[PDB]
Amino acid sequence: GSMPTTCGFPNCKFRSRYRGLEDNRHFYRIPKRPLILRQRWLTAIGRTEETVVSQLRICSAHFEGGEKKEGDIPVPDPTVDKQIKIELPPK
Ligand SMILES: [Zn+2]
Repeated sequence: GSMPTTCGFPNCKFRSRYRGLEDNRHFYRIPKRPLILRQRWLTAIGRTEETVVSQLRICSAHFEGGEKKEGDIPVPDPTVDKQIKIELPPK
């Protein structure tokens, strides 16, 4: 990305956890597949669908493992909170 990316968390304690170097972490866009995963992604940020996706992005630091696939929802703190993940129906 060319623009200084700000994630859409109500309180990103991760880019603030760093001091001058946010690791330039992979800024994830909210998945659209599956749809229920996209829906779940809004839960982490406490946002709605008309209030998300456009500008809102998510730091890879909001994941236990830093990996977004198709069943991984962001969390406020993987080291404290409950990493929200889902079991996507196989095919
Ligand atoms: Zn963040």
